[PDB]
Amino acid sequence: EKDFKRYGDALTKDFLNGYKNDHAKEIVDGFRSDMSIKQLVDLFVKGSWSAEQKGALAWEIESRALKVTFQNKSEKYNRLFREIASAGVVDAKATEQLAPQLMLLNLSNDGFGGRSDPLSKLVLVAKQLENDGQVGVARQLLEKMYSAAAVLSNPTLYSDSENANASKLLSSLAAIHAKNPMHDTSMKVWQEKLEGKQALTVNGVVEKITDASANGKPVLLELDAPGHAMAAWAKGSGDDRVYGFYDPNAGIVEFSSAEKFGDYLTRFFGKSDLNMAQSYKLGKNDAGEAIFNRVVVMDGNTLASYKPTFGDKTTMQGILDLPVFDAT
Repeated sequence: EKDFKRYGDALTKDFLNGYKNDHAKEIVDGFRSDMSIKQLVDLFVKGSWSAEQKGALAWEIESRALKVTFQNKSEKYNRLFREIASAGVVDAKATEQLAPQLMLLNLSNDGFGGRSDPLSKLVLVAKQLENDGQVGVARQLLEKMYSAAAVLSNPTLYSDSENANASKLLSSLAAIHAKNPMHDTSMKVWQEKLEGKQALTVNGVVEKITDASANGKPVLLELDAPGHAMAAWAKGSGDDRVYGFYDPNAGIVEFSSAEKFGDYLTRFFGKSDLNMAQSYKLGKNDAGEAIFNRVVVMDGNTLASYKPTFGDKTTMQGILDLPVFDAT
């Protein structure tokens, strides 16, 4: 552990700024969200970094440790239970169900991060299904993320099958990332790909979504920044027509007012308010306006039927119907 004592030594107003705001993805090339504390310490000393970048790696390390600090408050009961269960006679019904008083749920990591693309695509499938008459399917996906995290964080309170449900959810996301429907070799998931000289800005996206000519028909866009995927959609008819945005790092907004949808996206990406074009590092078209690298117009019925895992019937629609909790 010379790694750790060397981290120690080389350990400021840019630091604080890296720690809080300048997050490591985006500004520390080679940071991956699936990295352990051991691996992030490796990357810290191994490399040469600005005080911002150190700040950001420090947050990635310390945020992870914090989670465990809270988990370890259960450990003295865990340890007692294990000394007793695993000494002397065998008790097939020896069980503990821990009740921690604090739990830190971090959806950026322990296999919850790096999934903006699979989540975007799944939310789009959900919106197609909602367009077709189902209710609350995208919401129920996001809810399932929080529930799965709780389960994996505190497994002893949940059944075996619930622990396996939660894992299966995460491995479903990994599978979608592993075998992207955009780089496929059998079927076509999309209607079109707008990039290069047809690349859309935020305003174009606003228009492709709120266009009067699409009235009564779903519109299902994946929005790709350099390292990050988002979704937008329109669904329903007339008064029930709705326009929506989903950033995996933020949540979902919906409006029936096109103006309101347009102002949200404009102020979300633009420098007037949240400045997300810069912080997701969107490139610029010939006029200097922020564009997405790619906007994919999606065929919702065909994306709903896509199977991301070889030798497994589970479609995207199926992945949306995966439980975390055991059925009632």
